[PDB]
Amino acid sequence: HAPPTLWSRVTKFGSGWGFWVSPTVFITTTHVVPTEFFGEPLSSIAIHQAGEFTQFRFSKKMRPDLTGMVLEEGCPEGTVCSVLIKRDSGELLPLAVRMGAIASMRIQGRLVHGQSGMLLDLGTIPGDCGAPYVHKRNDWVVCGVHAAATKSGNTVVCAVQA
Ligand SMILES: *[C@@H](O)[C@@H]1CCC(=O)NCCCn2cc(nn2)C[C@H](NC(=O)OCc2ccccc2)C(=O)N[C@@H](CC(C)C)C(=O)N1
Repeated sequence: HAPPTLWSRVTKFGSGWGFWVSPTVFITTTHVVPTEFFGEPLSSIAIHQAGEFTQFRFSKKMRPDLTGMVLEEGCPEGTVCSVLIKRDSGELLPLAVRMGAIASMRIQGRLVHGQSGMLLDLGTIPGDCGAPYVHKRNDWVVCGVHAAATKSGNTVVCAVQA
């Protein structure tokens, strides 16, 4: 069960969402970033982007209220994560996912350093991109941000860091 403080890391961002990993670190899917971030000129931030995974490091502490959590490069295969989806209506929609393997993918012409998974009635929509994939290890670990799903809904992909 994900607690409110965890949910509160999920933040409306561009055409999708992002996740406050720590008071200074925000992660999201590259193709939702618009073309200032939370009232910071672009020169303020350490932006690292690769494979549809964007990470922002801010200068000032943007979410002092959070404890920093562990950002892993994906998760061990087979693992079950929760996808912490917020809808524009405010509904919280935690989706459980059995994580397949990490792999380079080409999805609608973009290179995704991603990890696939199977759902476990509900599925992802456009607008859900950037929502975090998480599991608890006395910790909560974030291993990905939502990037794609198949025309169906069975399989979803999250972009992972390198
Ligand atoms: C967030 O910006 C979206 C997430 C949309 C989602 O999760 N479900 C929407 C269901 C409708 N739908 C759109 C597509 N598929 N279904 C387009 C595309 N999917 C696809 O090409 O097949 C999946 C796949 C997986 C592995 C290998 C080949 C193909 C898709 O999801 N595109 C992304 C954007 C890309 C990554 C630039 C997308 O729409 N994300």
